[PDB]
Amino acid sequence: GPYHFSEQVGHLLRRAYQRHVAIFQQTIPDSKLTAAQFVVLCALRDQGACSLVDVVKATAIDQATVRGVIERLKARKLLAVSHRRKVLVTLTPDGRALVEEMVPFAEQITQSTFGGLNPAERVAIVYLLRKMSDA
Amino acid sequence: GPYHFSEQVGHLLRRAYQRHVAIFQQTIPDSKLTAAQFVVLCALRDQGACSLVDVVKATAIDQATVRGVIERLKARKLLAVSHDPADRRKVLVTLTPDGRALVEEMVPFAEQITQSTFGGLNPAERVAIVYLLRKMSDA
Repeated sequence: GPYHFSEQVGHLLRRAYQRHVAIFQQTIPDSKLTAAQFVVLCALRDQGACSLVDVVKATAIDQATVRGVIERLKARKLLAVSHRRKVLVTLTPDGRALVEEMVPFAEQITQSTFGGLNPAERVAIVYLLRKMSDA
Repeated sequence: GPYHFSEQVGHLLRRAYQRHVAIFQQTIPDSKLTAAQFVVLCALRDQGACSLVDVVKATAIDQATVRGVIERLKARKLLAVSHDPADRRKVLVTLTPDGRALVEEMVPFAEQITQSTFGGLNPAERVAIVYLLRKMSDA
């Protein structure tokens, strides 16, 4: 009859996300990188120099988090920032090196994330998530 | 093809979960209440007295997020803290009557949120994704 939160799609997205992030933490050597940091670095590797809303657009991460992430990555010298109200952001060579070094592990993470799902299941979930985030 | 972070299943989960939380925030009347807060409250409604790990188990929300939720809900007097009758040392959280009312008040909206989140998925697609997400989250 009533509400069961555990069987609701919204909750089941959180678990699946959360599970993905935990897998990412186990799999990435020595908490070198958070998942958000990795995503921002990838966006920069693929796209090139970006504004802040470029990075938000690219990564689907809220602006306040991205600002934080860029600051931490600036500190670690993995990216560069430059002006005069608007800023650019660009990979440093260590930046790109770290990304390249982690991309073999990120592949691992994907398989793990898909879990028990069989190949038809894998296609189906990706189809459904695409169809969900789009519309 | 090479690795693009955006095509991969981790990102689509991220995007779809962002969409859900935006939907949650837009439609929930009580603007102080977070998706995590709400879920914890539903778990106490369904389970009665719970330890911190009970809530982590019931919800699969991480322990840091849970303590934070509990602390926030303690402040608004929506849950009470007691001692475990088994262990005078170990602590229990329990809905207050106010907590129970608010859960009941939000149920319609939660249901709407679910509907919005499914968006334009057809009745079979709604079943398929709930199933695949559970299968994914097990093992």
